[PDB]
Amino acid sequence: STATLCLGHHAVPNGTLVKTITDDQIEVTNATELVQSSSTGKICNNPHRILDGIDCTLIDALLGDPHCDVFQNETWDLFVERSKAFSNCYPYDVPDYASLRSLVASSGTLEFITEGFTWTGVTQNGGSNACKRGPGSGFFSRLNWLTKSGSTYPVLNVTMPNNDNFDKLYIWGIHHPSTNQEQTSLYVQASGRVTVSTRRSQQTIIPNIGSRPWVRGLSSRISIYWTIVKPGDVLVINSNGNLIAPRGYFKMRTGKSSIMRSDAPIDTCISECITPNGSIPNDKPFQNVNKITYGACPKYVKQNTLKLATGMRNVPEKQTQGLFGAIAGFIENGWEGMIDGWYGFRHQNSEGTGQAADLKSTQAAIDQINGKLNRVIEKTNEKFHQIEKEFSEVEGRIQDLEKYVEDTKIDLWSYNAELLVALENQHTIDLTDSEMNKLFEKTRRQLRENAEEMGNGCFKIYHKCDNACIESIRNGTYDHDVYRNEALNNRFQI
Amino acid sequence: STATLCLGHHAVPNGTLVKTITDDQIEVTNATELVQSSSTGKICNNPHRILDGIDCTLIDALLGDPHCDVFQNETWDLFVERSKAFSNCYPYDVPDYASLRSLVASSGTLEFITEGFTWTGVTQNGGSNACKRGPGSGFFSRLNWLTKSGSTYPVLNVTMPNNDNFDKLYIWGIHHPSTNQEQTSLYVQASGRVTVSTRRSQQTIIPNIGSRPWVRGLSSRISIYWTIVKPGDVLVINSNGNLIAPRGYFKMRTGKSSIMRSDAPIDTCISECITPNGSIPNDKPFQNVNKITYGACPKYVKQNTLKLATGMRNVPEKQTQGLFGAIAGFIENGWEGMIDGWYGFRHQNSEGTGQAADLKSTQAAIDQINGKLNRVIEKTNEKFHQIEKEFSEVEGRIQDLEKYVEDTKIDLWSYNAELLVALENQHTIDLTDSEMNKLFEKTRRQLRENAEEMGNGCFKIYHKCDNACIESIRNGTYDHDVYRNEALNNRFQI
Amino acid sequence: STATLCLGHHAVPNGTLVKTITDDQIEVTNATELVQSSSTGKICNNPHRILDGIDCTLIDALLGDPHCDVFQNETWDLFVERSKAFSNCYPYDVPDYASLRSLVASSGTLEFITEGFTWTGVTQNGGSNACKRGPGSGFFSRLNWLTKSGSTYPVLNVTMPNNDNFDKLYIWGIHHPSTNQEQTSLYVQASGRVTVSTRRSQQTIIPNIGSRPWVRGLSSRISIYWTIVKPGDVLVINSNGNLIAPRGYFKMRTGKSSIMRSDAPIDTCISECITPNGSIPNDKPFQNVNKITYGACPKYVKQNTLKLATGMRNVPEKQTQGLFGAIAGFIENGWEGMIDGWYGFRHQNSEGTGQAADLKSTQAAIDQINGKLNRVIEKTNEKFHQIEKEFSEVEGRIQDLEKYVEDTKIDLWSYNAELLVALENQHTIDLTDSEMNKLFEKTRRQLRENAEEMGNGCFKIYHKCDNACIESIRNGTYDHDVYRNEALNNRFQI
Ligand SMILES: *[C@@H]1O[C@H](CO)[C@@H](O[C@@H]2O[C@H](CO)[C@@H](O[C@@H]3O[C@H](CO)[C@@H](O)[C@H](O)[C@@H]3O)[C@H](O)[C@H]2NC(C)=O)[C@H](O)[C@H]1NC(C)=O
Ligand SMILES: *[C@@H]1O[C@H](CO)[C@@H](O[C@@H]2O[C@H](CO)[C@@H](O[C@@H]3O[C@H](CO)[C@@H](O)[C@H](O)[C@@H]3O)[C@H](O)[C@H]2NC(C)=O)[C@H](O)[C@H]1NC(C)=O
Ligand SMILES: *[C@@H]1O[C@H](CO)[C@@H](O[C@@H]2O[C@H](CO)[C@@H](O[C@@H]3O[C@H](CO)[C@@H](O)[C@H](O)[C@@H]3O)[C@H](O)[C@H]2NC(C)=O)[C@H](O)[C@H]1NC(C)=O
Ligand SMILES: *[C@@H]1O[C@H](CO)[C@@H](O[C@@H]2O[C@H](CO)[C@@H](O[C@@H]3O[C@H](CO)[C@@H](O)[C@H](O)[C@@H]3O)[C@H](O)[C@H]2NC(C)=O)[C@H](O)[C@H]1NC(C)=O
Ligand SMILES: *[C@@H]1O[C@H](CO)[C@@H](O[C@@H]2O[C@H](CO)[C@@H](O[C@@H]3O[C@H](CO)[C@@H](O)[C@H](O)[C@@H]3O)[C@H](O)[C@H]2NC(C)=O)[C@H](O)[C@H]1NC(C)=O
Ligand SMILES: *[C@@H]1O[C@H](CO)[C@@H](O[C@@H]2O[C@H](CO)[C@@H](O[C@@H]3O[C@H](CO)[C@@H](O)[C@H](O)[C@@H]3O)[C@H](O)[C@H]2NC(C)=O)[C@H](O)[C@H]1NC(C)=O
Ligand SMILES: *[C@@H]1O[C@H](CO)[C@@H](O[C@@H]2O[C@H](CO)[C@@H](O[C@H]3O[C@H](CO)[C@@H](O)[C@H](O)[C@@H]3O)[C@H](O)[C@H]2NC(C)=O)[C@H](O)[C@H]1NC(C)=O
Ligand SMILES: *[C@@H]1O[C@H](CO)[C@@H](O[C@@H]2O[C@H](CO)[C@@H](O[C@H]3O[C@H](CO)[C@@H](O)[C@H](O)[C@@H]3O)[C@H](O)[C@H]2NC(C)=O)[C@H](O)[C@H]1NC(C)=O
Ligand SMILES: *[C@@H]1O[C@H](CO)[C@@H](O[C@@H]2O[C@H](CO)[C@@H](O[C@H]3O[C@H](CO)[C@@H](O)[C@H](O)[C@@H]3O)[C@H](O)[C@H]2NC(C)=O)[C@H](O)[C@H]1NC(C)=O
Ligand SMILES: *[C@@H]1O[C@H](CO)[C@@H](O)[C@H](O)[C@H]1NC(C)=O
Ligand SMILES: *[C@@H]1O[C@H](CO)[C@@H](O)[C@H](O)[C@H]1NC(C)=O
Ligand SMILES: *[C@@H]1O[C@H](CO)[C@@H](O)[C@H](O)[C@H]1NC(C)=O
Ligand SMILES: *[C@H]1O[C@H](CO)[C@@H](O)[C@H](O)[C@H]1NC(C)=O
Ligand SMILES: *[C@H]1O[C@H](CO)[C@@H](O)[C@H](O)[C@H]1NC(C)=O
Ligand SMILES: *[C@H]1O[C@H](CO)[C@@H](O)[C@H](O)[C@H]1NC(C)=O
Repeated sequence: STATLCLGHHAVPNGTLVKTITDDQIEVTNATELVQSSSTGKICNNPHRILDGIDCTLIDALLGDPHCDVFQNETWDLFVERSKAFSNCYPYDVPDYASLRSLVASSGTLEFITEGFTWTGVTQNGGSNACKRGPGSGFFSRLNWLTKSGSTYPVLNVTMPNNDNFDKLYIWGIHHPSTNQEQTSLYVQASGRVTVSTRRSQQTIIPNIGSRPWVRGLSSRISIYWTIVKPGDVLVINSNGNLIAPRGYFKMRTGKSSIMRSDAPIDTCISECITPNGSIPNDKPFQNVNKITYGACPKYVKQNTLKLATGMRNVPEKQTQGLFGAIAGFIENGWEGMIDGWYGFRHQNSEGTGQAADLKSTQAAIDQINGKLNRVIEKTNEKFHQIEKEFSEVEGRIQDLEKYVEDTKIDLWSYNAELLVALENQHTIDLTDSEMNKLFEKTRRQLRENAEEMGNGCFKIYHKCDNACIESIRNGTYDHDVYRNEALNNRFQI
Repeated sequence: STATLCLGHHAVPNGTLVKTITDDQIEVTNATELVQSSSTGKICNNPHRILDGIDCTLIDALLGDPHCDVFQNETWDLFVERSKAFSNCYPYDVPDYASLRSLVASSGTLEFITEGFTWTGVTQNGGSNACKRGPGSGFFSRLNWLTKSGSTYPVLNVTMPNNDNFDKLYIWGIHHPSTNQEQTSLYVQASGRVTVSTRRSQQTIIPNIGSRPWVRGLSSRISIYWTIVKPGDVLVINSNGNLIAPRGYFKMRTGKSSIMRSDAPIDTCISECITPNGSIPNDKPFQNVNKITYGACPKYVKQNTLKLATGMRNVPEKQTQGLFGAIAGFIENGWEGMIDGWYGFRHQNSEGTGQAADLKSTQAAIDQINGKLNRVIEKTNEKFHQIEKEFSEVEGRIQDLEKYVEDTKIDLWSYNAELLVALENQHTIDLTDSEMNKLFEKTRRQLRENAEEMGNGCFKIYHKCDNACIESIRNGTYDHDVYRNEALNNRFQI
Repeated sequence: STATLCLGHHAVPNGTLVKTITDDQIEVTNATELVQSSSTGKICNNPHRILDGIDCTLIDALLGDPHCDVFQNETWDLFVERSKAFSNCYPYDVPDYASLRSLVASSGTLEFITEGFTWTGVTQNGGSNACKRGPGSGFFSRLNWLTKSGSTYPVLNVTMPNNDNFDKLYIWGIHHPSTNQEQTSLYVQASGRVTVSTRRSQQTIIPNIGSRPWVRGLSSRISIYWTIVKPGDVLVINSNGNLIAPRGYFKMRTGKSSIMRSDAPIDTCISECITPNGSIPNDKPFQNVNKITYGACPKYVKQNTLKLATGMRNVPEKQTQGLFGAIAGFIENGWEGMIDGWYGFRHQNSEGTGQAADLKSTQAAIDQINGKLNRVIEKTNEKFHQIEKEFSEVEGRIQDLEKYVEDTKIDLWSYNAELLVALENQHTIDLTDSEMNKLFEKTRRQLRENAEEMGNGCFKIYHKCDNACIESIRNGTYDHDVYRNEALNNRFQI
């Protein structure tokens, strides 16, 4: 007399839990991770030029420490400073080291151009055993130590014009004697002085005499300062003692260059994202590996996981199992048997019982889901030279702000990630339920007065509906007028 | 025997594409831009007091450079520093220039109050040809150059009590001789010294001697320093040479004042938002003109566009055209013919065929949409003195942080904008579909057992329904019992 | 012949207004506040160790001002600096005071360990009447004033090795004479000098002579500087005059410690969150009390209120009253009579009329709502030492950035709060309407061809349905085949 046609949605045996706007742990038939939590441990030397510092820091490579001149005129996309690095040359100090380290790092080059300063009344090339270069004493390859010639130290007053169309970064210094005795014996005057200026900037450092800790055989020091000279501008160096003169300039640039402190072994491979932990794939939108990055990278978040639903809910409402073949619809059950689709049909008629998935709805759900997927991982976000976020020394005010800006950022992005994943998951679940409900309605209208909703997601079709008939319903060509009469009779009184 | 009544929604010929949670390019019947991408090129001198610096910087106007004293006692809401600006006076330098430039800018005033310092043992008014004021040599109108009287320079020790109920900003300085010869001939002592203090703060600067680049006929310089004196507090100035004494104080304030570097021509007009590019209308929530702003402004984002749907989807599912007059509902088609509403009806009956839009639903959709519109552009956000985001010089650490804070902000707001627009557009589309579906249901219940859903968004009304009848359905007064019998007969067997 | 069964949802007399994606003021049956707007006015000394500074600042407690030595070796989780605090000891100044104040505050301890410096050629314990300790002159308990012995001041050159496995924070200083006369009479040399170094850092301060304002009977000052010495590292102090020597070191730590400027009375109570205004309950996600906080606290936002809907909409569409007992469903009216549930039924049949709420839907709505509630207030967010956000002095550049970072944050979180509340409220309203609509559908399917939707949210059940029958429908056991015939007859022609 009649037939049965249930509408349904697939379900899987082993599903996944995800967060939403109302349920923290709600099961879906699938999910993709959004937080990269692991690194390979090795820094890929492609596609960014990785200049491993090894035993050198950027500053030592800059200054010309004897064990670092292998980096002379080096360039890099990312300079990697090793923790084992050490300095073996004249014990010096760089006031505002961080800034110098930062500005050179970003320049991405130690391209030094010797200029030819004529120092009359002293004659260059001082050297120390602390900076043993080769067989005997040496000094920073880029700095020029000037002492006394004969028995005097004429007031040095030289200039160097920047006729070039680029910024010149002059690195110079001043010597801090251990004793007034050392001061005099080297620079004659009781107390020397150094003043490096351009038309717009000036700096006059006074050598301070005193006994520091013994480092590499000395109690005296060298303070490092720098001076950038713009095009047209000129550089004047005046001094009456203690001048650790520059030998030229370092050509300055701007680019994607930066510097990273890491102990990760550099390796031959490709990876756009670099963290001190090693390279990390930037396929996912967020990462929990490190907040220090370089290259196209996933945003750092505090979360070690954020699963994005890429499927509908699993076996409706949820939990375990039961029932059997009487044919039930999409109400409180999904079909673990439908692997050939997401949504579909199951009929029980004259010819028996079977199932056929509806690719239309299956595709739409799948499509919309890939639509949000691409959107969620469509961005890249390249970040190169940024701020430091780990610090060796207590500094106070500037560090607190540097630490506060990042935490502030990290927290804002974690929330962004948490909310996005929830909104997206809520949407995906509604979107999938919607596709299902849509199919049921589409079939509901096709059947007209020839069938009744059995409340279980199935329609009781009040007329002989063999497989060919069941098919027509599935492929939208079901002509209801054809069976209207029989159904109207079977329905309204048997 | 019967009649037909379809439910529908309008559609337009030329529609717009917008982003959503699943589709990046989905067409709607309308959209409003959210990102202001263009500026007029001129800065409106209303409603903010625009003080054009012209050939002056704030610092030169402060100090009293001869070509800037036209700004004496000036006030402003926004000081606009021109790129052509130049200094024509004593070659000086302001350590922490930026801060002085910032703190004066925010004070918004150069209201100078001469105090009457008695300098015994020297006698004021030094002047230089580099600072040619009028016919002969001059000097910063606000600074007082003190040299030597007779043949000595008594240790200057004066004080100035802040009995006023406001902060006094004292701008003073120190002279840096080119040669010890110049030092002595001006201040007698081999080396002078300057110390400006209050009960809580102190600063002792030592004049450093040396040859700088020749600027305006000199190799010597003047360093500028400042001292703010709180109420009750007092200012003591001690020196034994090189003192470029202050002439009084600048009254300090707090307000909405700031300073902007721009080359935009100032123009007579009204506009709350100012960018270096020129004023921009702040009617939209975001802007892509510049991250440097002043006044009620749209938040800066990296996006040059963000369209906000202000209409439903266009001609259902989408693309091109076809079919004709057989009367179809809101299913896969919208009505380009319904310009008198958003939703409505179309019937085919005894008297012929026609259309009538339903203002109820039309208004609701329109209302909700304007509701979100107002919300989206209800805020103002006035921001006045902020941080600098463009820098002429390489500085390192502080610049990296200043650059990092803004990028961090800019990226967070771009995401905010991107997500908001998507959520809003997803909502608007659901909201509109909902209004439509609601109408169909309302009509569905009105018709009771007298009609059947033809699956195309139309109802086949199984009874004679002339236009007057069609009207009653449209205006909720359709009494179904009246035609129940005829419909029940026509339906359940003809 | 028939019966009536309406589906409905409760409503309350006095409801609340909340924001959503389309309506700013839409009424719901309930809402929970999200913004903590009030503080008790007292700081709870539990669970954070509150060290009230009273008349002392951290720096004075550090240095050893006579009226502060009650804080010797103090520890704290939060040091509270009182506005009444004052200094009564040698008039000094701390260059970069803020940083010292910050780094000690975070250390959370003033655990001083005297080291035993041998000062040969001078002999310690200088004292002043400005720092009257007890009966006569005294000095900072942690600083050691060294003058001249006999008639000379030997070049002090001592060292102190950090053999300890922790950072040592040495606080030292230099004396600034009022007159060269005072300089000589105390330190012999025309001009002394101080240089404190470690193997990696150095600082050489030169005593600057001059007359400052008279403070506590003096015109001379003491500048404070500090030096942190790492493990293995060593500290060398060299000087030829003006050395205000340290007496040992302060053991350095890292932790949750911080410092807060407040005038709130400390009180015995428990509260994780501290604001200068006094403790505040951190049960709510956001707070509008102050942007300065310590402990697990609600995020600061500019909003003084953000209500989170914790109930469905009130009496449908909205406004006032009317109608009566004819029995209407959930369409444009809610039932103020249903206090025993959120959703439910009302029937009119043979036995009369009554109401019975449906706990199934009632529970689901309630559940989902508590689900989002917990999520909304599931986080804690502990923040300890952060940046300062209120400043006593004009500083410029660093303050602008510090001010800009916070405003930037505050604005981003206000938006986050505004959007979250709207999304959540939109969700809650849909979620509740959905539960209602779901119930109606569930009943719709149960009734099959035995009833018709009266369009008012009620079903006209075309068959004798006494209370026992009405019950079966309510508890899902309604067998429709039983009354199918009678209904089919009553329906399709009476
Ligand atoms: C379960 O969830 C995961 C994640 O959504 C699904 O895996 C993803 O499946 C898609 C399509 O099968 C894969 O797309 C591939 O893209 C590359 C792009 O270069 C292309 O070369 C391949 O031909 C293919 O189109 C995708 O890579 C894969 N993984 C991820 C992380 O997205 C999986 O299919 C889901 N479904 C089930 C039933 O488990
Ligand atoms: C220290 O070094 C400078 C140069 O490095 C010595 O020379 C002076 O340098 C400036 C440029 O830096 C010259 O300026 C020019 O002056 C002429 C004067 O006729 C003017 O026409 C040009 O437009 C330009 O301004 C200056 O002439 C030059 N020579 C002298 C004698 O000053 C400087 O003399 C050295 N020593 C001292 C104590 O300054
Ligand atoms: C297409 O989309 C645009 C943007 O939503 C619509 O334009 C907007 O239409 C409204 C109402 O017609 C305009 O409102 C006006 O507001 C001012 C406020 O001072 C008032 O004086 C006017 O009387 C009017 O109420 C609004 O200005 C206008 N533009 C924008 C940017 O919102 C347009 O109506 C949409 N509809 C169609 C069919 O194109
Ligand atoms: C340099 O200038 C100061 C004033 O600008 C010279 O005078 C001394 O200044 C202070 C106030 O700045 C006076 O303080 C007062 O002292 C009296 C002593 O009876 C006391 O009763 C008041 O409560 C207040 O503290 C101080 O008296 C005043 N006069 C002298 C002779 O010191 C200062 O003398 C100048 N030169 C030097 C080398 O300080
Ligand atoms: C109206 O809205 C408010 C806010 O949602 C509702 O008040 C809240 O009601 C719940 C359940 O009655 C209370 O839960 C309590 O939690 C504590 C946790 O320690 C537990 O000890 C209690 O036994 C109980 O489970 C909750 O505290 C209370 N307040 C808040 C701020 O959530 C109220 O019930 C809503 N309903 C109506 C009809 O007014
Ligand atoms: C100022 O103080 C230092 C110590 O505080 C005086 O002594 C010198 O201090 C350094 C360590 O700080 C000693 O270094 C050691 O040198 C020996 C040399 O045989 C070497 O084998 C060790 O490995 C270590 O490097 C140094 O010997 C020590 N003694 C002397 C005589 O220099 C310093 O002399 C004082 N005065 C001056 C002007 O430096
Ligand atoms: C990426 O590098 C991070 C450090 O730069 C690392 O963080 C820290 O890693 C150490 C271990 O390498 C953790 O401490 C270790 O020791 C304690 C005591 O045994 C254990 O409880 C820890 O689990 C661990 O073994 C730090 O707690 C850890 N945390 C932080 C905030 O630095 C990251 O874990 C690295 N991430 C990846 C994905 O490689
Ligand atoms: C507002 O002012 C911005 C600068 O303060 C401006 O940005 C920069 O504008 C220049 C052109 O004025 C662009 O460079 C030009 O030259 C290259 C090579 O010919 C062209 O490819 C560019 O299209 C352009 O002609 C900079 O690339 C541009 N970008 C940035 C980040 O500064 C804004 O464009 C101005 N915005 C508005 C709305 O006026
Ligand atoms: C927490 O402490 C805040 C200050 O640290 C406080 O803010 C400021 O509070 C004062 C009053 O204590 C307000 O000014 C007063 O005076 C004017 C003129 O009579 C009135 O218009 C004000 O209403 C008030 O009486 C400041 O305007 C106020 N605002 C700000 C931004 O500082 C907070 O109000 C305190 N909050 C709580 C919850 O205790
Ligand atoms: C199903 O879920 C997980 C995923 O593998 C697993 O722990 C569980 O054991 C699976 N079920 C069975 C029966 O293995
Ligand atoms: C419709 O869409 C755009 C908007 O004007 C335009 O490019 C297109 O040509 C329009 N269609 C026709 C036929 O002009
Ligand atoms: C209902 O709403 C508020 C909440 O108490 C109140 O202002 C109003 O007066 C209440 N209605 C009556 C009749 O009291
Ligand atoms: C390095 O670069 C400079 C300038 O390009 C060049 O003159 C010099 O010879 C090079 N030296 C080395 C070691 O590469
Ligand atoms: C400027 O302001 C001061 C103080 O208000 C006043 O005494 C002085 O005369 C004014 N001078 C000019 C040029 O405006
Ligand atoms: C303070 O702490 C130090 C080191 O722990 C200890 O030697 C000293 O005696 C203590 N003094 C006081 C006043 O607590």
